[PDB]
Amino acid sequence: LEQMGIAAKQASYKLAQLSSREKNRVLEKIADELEAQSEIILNANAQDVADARANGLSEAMLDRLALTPARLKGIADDVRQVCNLADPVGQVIDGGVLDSGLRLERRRVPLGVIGVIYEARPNVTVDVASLCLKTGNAVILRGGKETCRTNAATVAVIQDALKSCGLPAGAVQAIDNPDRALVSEMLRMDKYIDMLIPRGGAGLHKLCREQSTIPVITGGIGVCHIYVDESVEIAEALKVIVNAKTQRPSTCNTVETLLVNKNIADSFLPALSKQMAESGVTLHADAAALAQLQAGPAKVVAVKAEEYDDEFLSLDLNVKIVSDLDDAIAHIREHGTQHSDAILTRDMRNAQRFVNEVDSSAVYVNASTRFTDGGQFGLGAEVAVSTQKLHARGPMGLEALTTYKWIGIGDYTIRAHHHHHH
Amino acid sequence: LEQMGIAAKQASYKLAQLSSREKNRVLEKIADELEAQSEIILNANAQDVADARANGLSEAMLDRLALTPARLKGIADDVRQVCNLADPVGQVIDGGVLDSGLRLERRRVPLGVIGVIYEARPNVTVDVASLCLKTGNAVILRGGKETCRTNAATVAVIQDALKSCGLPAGAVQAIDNPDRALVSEMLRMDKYIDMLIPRGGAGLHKLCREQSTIPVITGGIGVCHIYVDESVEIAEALKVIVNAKTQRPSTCNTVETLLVNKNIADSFLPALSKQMAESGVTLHADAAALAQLQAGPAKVVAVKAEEYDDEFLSLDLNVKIVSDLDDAIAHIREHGTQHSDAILTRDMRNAQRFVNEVDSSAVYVNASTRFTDGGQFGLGAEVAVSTQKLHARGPMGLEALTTYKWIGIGDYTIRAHHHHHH
Amino acid sequence: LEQMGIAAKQASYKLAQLSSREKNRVLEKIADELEAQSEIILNANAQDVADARANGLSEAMLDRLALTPARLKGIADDVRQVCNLADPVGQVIDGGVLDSGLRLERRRVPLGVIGVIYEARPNVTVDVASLCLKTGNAVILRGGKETCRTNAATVAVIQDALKSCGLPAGAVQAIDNPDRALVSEMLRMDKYIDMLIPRGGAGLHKLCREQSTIPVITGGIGVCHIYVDESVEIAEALKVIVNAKTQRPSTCNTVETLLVNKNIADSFLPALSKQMAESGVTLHADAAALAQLQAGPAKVVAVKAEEYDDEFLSLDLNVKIVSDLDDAIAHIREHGTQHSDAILTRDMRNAQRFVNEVDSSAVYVNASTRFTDGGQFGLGAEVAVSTQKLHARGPMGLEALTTYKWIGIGDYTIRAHHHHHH
Amino acid sequence: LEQMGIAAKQASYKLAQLSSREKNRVLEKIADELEAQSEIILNANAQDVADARANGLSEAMLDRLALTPARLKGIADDVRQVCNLADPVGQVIDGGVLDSGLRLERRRVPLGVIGVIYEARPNVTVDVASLCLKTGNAVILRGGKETCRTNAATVAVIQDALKSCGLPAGAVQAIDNPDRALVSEMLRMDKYIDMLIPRGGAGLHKLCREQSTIPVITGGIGVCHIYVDESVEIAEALKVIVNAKTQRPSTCNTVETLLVNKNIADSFLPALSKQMAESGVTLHADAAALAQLQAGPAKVVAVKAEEYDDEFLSLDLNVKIVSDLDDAIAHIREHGTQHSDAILTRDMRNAQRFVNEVDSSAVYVNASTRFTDGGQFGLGAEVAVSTQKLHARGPMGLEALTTYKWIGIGDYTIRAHHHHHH
Ligand SMILES: NC(=O)c1ccc[n+]([C@@H]2O[C@H](COP(=O)([O-])OP(=O)(O)OC[C@H]3O[C@@H](n4cnc5c(N)ncnc54)[C@H](OP(=O)(O)O)[C@@H]3O)[C@@H](O)[C@H]2O)c1
Ligand SMILES: NC(=O)c1ccc[n+]([C@@H]2O[C@H](COP(=O)([O-])OP(=O)(O)OC[C@H]3O[C@@H](n4cnc5c(N)ncnc54)[C@H](OP(=O)(O)O)[C@@H]3O)[C@@H](O)[C@H]2O)c1
Ligand SMILES: NC(=O)c1ccc[n+]([C@@H]2O[C@H](COP(=O)([O-])OP(=O)(O)OC[C@H]3O[C@@H](n4cnc5c(N)ncnc54)[C@H](OP(=O)(O)O)[C@@H]3O)[C@@H](O)[C@H]2O)c1
Ligand SMILES: NC(=O)c1ccc[n+]([C@@H]2O[C@H](COP(=O)([O-])OP(=O)(O)OC[C@H]3O[C@@H](n4cnc5c(N)ncnc54)[C@H](OP(=O)(O)O)[C@@H]3O)[C@@H](O)[C@H]2O)c1
Repeated sequence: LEQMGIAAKQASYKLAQLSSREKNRVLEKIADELEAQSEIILNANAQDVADARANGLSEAMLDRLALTPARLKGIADDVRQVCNLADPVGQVIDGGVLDSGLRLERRRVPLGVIGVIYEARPNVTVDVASLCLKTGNAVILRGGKETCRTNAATVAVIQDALKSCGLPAGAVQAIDNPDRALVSEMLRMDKYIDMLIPRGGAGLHKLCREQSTIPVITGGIGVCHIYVDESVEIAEALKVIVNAKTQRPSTCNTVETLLVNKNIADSFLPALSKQMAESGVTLHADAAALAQLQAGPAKVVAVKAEEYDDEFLSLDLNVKIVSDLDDAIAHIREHGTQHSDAILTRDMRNAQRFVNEVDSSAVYVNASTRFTDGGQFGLGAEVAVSTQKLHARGPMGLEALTTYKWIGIGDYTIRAHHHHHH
Repeated sequence: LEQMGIAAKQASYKLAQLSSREKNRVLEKIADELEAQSEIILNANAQDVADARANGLSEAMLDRLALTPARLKGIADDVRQVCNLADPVGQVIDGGVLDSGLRLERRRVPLGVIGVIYEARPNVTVDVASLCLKTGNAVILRGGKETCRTNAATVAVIQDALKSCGLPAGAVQAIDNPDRALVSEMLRMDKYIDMLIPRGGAGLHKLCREQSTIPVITGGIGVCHIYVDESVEIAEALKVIVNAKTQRPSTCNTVETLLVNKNIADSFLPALSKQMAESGVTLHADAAALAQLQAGPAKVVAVKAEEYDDEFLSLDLNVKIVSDLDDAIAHIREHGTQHSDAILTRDMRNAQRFVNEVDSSAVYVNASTRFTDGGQFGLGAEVAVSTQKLHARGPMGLEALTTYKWIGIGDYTIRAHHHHHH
Repeated sequence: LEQMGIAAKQASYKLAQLSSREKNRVLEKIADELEAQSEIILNANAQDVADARANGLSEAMLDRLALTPARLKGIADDVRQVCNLADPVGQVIDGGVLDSGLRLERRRVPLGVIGVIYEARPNVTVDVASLCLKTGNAVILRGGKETCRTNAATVAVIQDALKSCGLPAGAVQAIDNPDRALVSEMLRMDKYIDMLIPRGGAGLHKLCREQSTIPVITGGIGVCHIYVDESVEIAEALKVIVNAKTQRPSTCNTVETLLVNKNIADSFLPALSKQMAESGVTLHADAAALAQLQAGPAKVVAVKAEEYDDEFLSLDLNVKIVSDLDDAIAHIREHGTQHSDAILTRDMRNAQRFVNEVDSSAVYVNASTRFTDGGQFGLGAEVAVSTQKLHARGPMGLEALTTYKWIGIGDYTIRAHHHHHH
Repeated sequence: LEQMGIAAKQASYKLAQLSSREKNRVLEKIADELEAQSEIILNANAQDVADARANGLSEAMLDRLALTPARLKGIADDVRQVCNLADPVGQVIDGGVLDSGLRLERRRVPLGVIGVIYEARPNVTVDVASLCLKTGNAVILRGGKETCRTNAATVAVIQDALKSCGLPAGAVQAIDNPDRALVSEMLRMDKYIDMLIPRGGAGLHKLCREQSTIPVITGGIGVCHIYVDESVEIAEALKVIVNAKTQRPSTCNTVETLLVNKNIADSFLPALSKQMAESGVTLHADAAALAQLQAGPAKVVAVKAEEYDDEFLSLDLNVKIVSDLDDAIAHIREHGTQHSDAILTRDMRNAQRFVNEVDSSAVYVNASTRFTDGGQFGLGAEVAVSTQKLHARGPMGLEALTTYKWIGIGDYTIRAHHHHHH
């Protein structure tokens, strides 16, 4: 896999100097070719989905894997949107004049070579390739075996467009072998890859962090908690909860726990059960709320200790009764994965305290937790949602793949031994 | 060492909720006590220098270890300057209104618990503690054995000033034992330390990166190249080179390799030798420049292949003759540590090309390479000079120790299933 | 007065090129000399206050005119705080690379010659001179006839410091004649003064705007309205109102009208009357609130139609009963002078609506209207509060006195006849 | 005209609260309808151009008045580019937490009502209307006699789209009376119009600045000077000058004076004459430079003392021999209108000095003065080029029509009488 690193590193230097016009031309050709060859991508995706059904995969899993003509048009529109954004490379962050006469400034520069290991999803390949081309980084892709056909078809189109536009062929490359030894080999190619983006569950992150010598920005799993305060409107809160849970349960920003204040549990729980029975979602309630939720039409079962720390990725929910805001904050800190947390309330003080005392990557007040997306946050698209602290956090835009560089200009200036200041 | 992380984590939560008033009060008390206890630090540092000098330590190492009273006043002034900087915690990076009606914004928040492993220098302890206190991070310190007395004396005052203000004791703590097993133990405390800052040579960085489970911002070694173009003024270039080399040769942002254009070598080299003979710097010259430098009064010897990738940390310099700008750029890319690089020229095109094609953390045009400092760059102080590309780069200041958080406010807003855009 | 403008214009060109070190030296010397010569300023101010009191000046007016050693130390501290701020001249606002290869950026530059006509206050002279020196603008001062001795002494001190530091003597100059013919003469010197800052009442603003040929940033009069919602805590709202009204009633950011919701008035008014009787403030209640406030210990009188549109500048307040939030917003739009408006409430929706729908220079939620100050808002000091919409708004700091300038660099770039875009 | 202001003021309040979705819908519908009704606009423009030639209009003026189908497609593309820009309304400029505990921030808000008095050009109406709709301001338009038909046709389409989208009909309105009494009447409507943007020559600006009570952002006239240094490449400088002069000489950002260094004059003038004769531009040379230019094929005539202070708006140029850089800077300051100035040189020191010492809306180094455009500078479109210093400067984009507003939120915070600081 050494030649992979050689090809990526050599292509990165050429890419870093390309003007925005060439990158925009490549992106526009990519979108046009994507829309042109819909019949082959759709056929390959449908065949792969049918093959996946033969292995008894979950319905939500197939829905994530499935690609419709509407989804193809949506990803083409996202490519055009990222083409329409301003190029972050070359932008000036800040500047000034020092007391010694030196003109200082910071300019954004491309990262270099980016290696991404991502889950079985077709659109993520296109999104990553488009973002890396627009920013000016050489990317190396490696996805799950489930999306082998769609990825093999889309990378061919991307490479053909790259050849057509005259850009070096090593800019965007992928690995087709589903072997996991190649992943371990890639994890050790530190001299080529500058930063690695793994998207997956706990096992992939454990294996990567165990045998990594490259900077890693973990996508991380998501356990999103929603806290219902004592003073809140039942009708509005139920709609927000339904939107956060039912719509696309297979994602990561879906709510997994529902912390309910003990003062409002008298009337909120019976209405929640009635709504959830229509929604058809099993409630893994706590012992305290078991008595209240037993009479509800929605089916309810006792919760286990380990159930709080993992995602259901289906129509399931955890119901816990807390004493006050401090208890909910402590529980969120203890069991949360720092992905997304929202509070539904009518009190200003409680909202401010929750915003201040919660360290999740995104905090919402009277809003759904499904807003944690690259497109929803105003950015063109996202490669992953960062749950770590270094470099980017939350959704990743064009800025997340760029670093700055100090530039100084002077008239043969020399640093003085004694730096006086006022 | 588990209690170390427990105390640091417990103190970080309380620290992140403080206001600028208490932090500024503690910083001002720190500066006042530093100026009010000059004799203790002075005598401890003098005793440590006397003990270390008896072990054959290099003169520049003693100069780095020495603490002139003027230097103590300088570090007190730097602390007071930090006290005068605007608090970066709570600042809003950007914001806006989304299409769905959500009000979005990003706010700076403290990183958490910061572990540092620095070289034997007395002022770094004070600078790191002051910056971490101002930002709001709990810091764990571990320095070299050469600075045991001075570091103990300083940390005593720093810990004592915490009690006088009511802040928790676990805010600033250090490890006194120079045992290297404790360093390996700290490297594995991932659940408490959020980010590690190692400052040192190649061996320490290799050891850390080999057994690191914590995000690491490497200080990195410094090999700084200075390029001399065909069209340049000899008198000013000589002064710039002398300022870059002679002044404090024991630092890291000191030029180590001199790249001289072949067209200007015949006139530049004889003057360079005459100027450098006064400074006493031994010129490790290439074979091509050996003939020109032999006649010069300055001491000149042949250079070895491995000598190009190490810091002399003394009054030494490497002289190499290159063909044109492309050769110098290739050599800088091949043998550079991406720390600092400067070009001396009178051609606009060459200057722009050098700024564009060089990926060092700092690039200067007609200026010294000694400007890569926290104080010089406009920041209050620096913890280290980052050479990597993730998170911060170049000098690291108040902003480099803070991360951001998305906050969204709505009125029971729910994400639409299909999102149109224009 | 032509020589006045000639000297100011000549001094501005030299000032714009000065470095931050020289400006900081001048500011530090000014502060040191101001502290050294405290007795002369104190004696002159005391004599002027005694002379003014012989003319039956108001107690609040005298307090505004009066200066104490604590106030002198405060203005010295504000001068030093200005000296400690970063120089805004030469800073880069934003930059980038265009599609045609042109490197574009914006750099802050000084405005030029600034003329200011201000009320009889002693500290405004010092603040204006310090800000103009720090930014790099030549200033012309013309104060009220009341503050003659103090302004003359301060101007003499500042001119002596300017002479000592070697800066041109035309940088800071003032007109001592209280004749208003010269004021009309100054309004027509368009070829020298670049921007005018009048501070005063309606008469001065009308006179200036009637005969102005120079850009004007009107200070404007201040009619600040406070709205009390139906759901609010009485104890906290009463303290906020007391702080907003009683403390320094002679300013401009003091509440003059109290809009009370009709649903809460029955309980709010009796407590407000009890508090205001202790505060000793006459209530100019409306007809609707007259019945409720008649039984209150606080003195209450009927209000007049014209009383809503002017400042009392004393211990007086207007009480009006409104139906709902829309009525209060309409009244604020009709009678407000767009200076400062605050709402006290416990409802999130009402707070957001009030923030969105009120076009004032500053809007507060559950806070006093006395925060509209340069020092409070995080800036060093303020020259005036701008109630207009052009250029700066609200408090005017260092960045309010600076303009930007586009700078482009290219390699003999030429604009293409047809500009394609993507 | 009172109903005009009444309708504009009523529409402004409703427009300020509109979300970006509705504004984008209106802009997209406007662009689509402009594309659909190309034939009517083309016919009206052709008829107006033919009628203008009956009055002997200048060829450059005719070209400016002429609207080819390609120009119509271009303005539709500019509208669609505006529709793709981020909405500046609601954006946060900066923020933070104060010492007293108040969360401050600044949010952009629409200016209000904007009155535009522009020249005879058909594409300006579309751009002004699109920008005012995108920002959220109500606009009042007043063109010239030569564009009485095309502007009416465009306004009909814009009003039809406004009616279709359901927005208030008073948002965009115009006056179709060439009577100049109405202009003077509009200049005095201070209670409705918040800011006026006049575009024209000296007479219109004198008339507006003589009788007006509204803030004015003057477009001004353009006298762009180009300085040729001693050391410069002849061919590249000649190409840059040809691009700046020949291409569209009817604009404002076109060079009208050539400042040539005396040292390079002998080797530069004959080549300039040879190129200039091919260009066909007449050279209004100075007496000193007349001897060299009297032999070249290009037509040369003596220059008068008043031609230096006005635009030729045709194929004419001024040639003057300066002593050095200081003389050129003095001449530029004396006779320049602060619109655009460029320097062609190969010396870094001279370039930096020229950038620092020259005050203009835009300064270029080795570039063309034809880049001073809204589209070229990265903005979607421009309403005018501001040569003044208040509010915006240079090209005026989307953010130029917006102002900010301080917002503060606290928990019943009250200002303290004594404000401590560190
Ligand atoms: N934080 C984010 O931004 C984000 C985004 C998307 C998804 N997610 C998370 O993704 C999870 C579900 O993903 P999924 O359905 O694709 O299942 P998964 O098991 O999390 O997927 C793991 C991914 O890595 C590969 N992989 C798995 N085990 C591996 C190993 N031992 N060595 C190397 N590679 C390995 C998988 O392909 P192979 O099995 O063929 O090797 C797949 O590409 C959820 O927990 C969700 O929260 C997070
Ligand atoms: N990039 C930057 O910002 C920056 C800043 C300052 C200095 N530097 C670099 O510092 C270098 C010189 O530093 P120095 O004179 O102090 O020598 P050094 O050998 O680089 O210092 C290593 C530091 O780590 C410790 N250390 C050494 N070996 C270790 C090991 N195996 N395991 C754990 N800890 C270990 C040392 O104390 P013990 O030996 O007692 O363990 C000392 O504190 C230069 O190369 C310079 O460029 C870089
Ligand atoms: N918006 C702000 O930032 C701000 C700041 C401070 C004060 N203010 C306002 O200041 C007002 C009170 O100021 P004040 O007590 O000094 O009374 P004032 O009558 O408003 O003061 C007018 C100022 O201009 C001068 N002046 C008055 N009439 C003039 C005329 N016809 N032609 C030329 N100059 C004239 C005055 O000195 P002479 O009378 O000797 O000419 C004085 O300097 C309040 O309404 C307050 O809101 C506003
Ligand atoms: N700085 C900029 O951004 C900018 C942009 C475009 C153009 N310009 C300048 O525009 C000038 C040429 O413009 P132009 O060819 O249209 O000629 P002009 O005479 O400058 O045009 C004056 C404009 O105002 C009107 N006007 C003229 N005299 C007036 C008066 N006494 N009262 C009221 N309105 C009056 C004209 O229409 P009526 O004559 O029918 O009244 C026309 O709309 C050049 O100097 C150029 O530099 C500057």
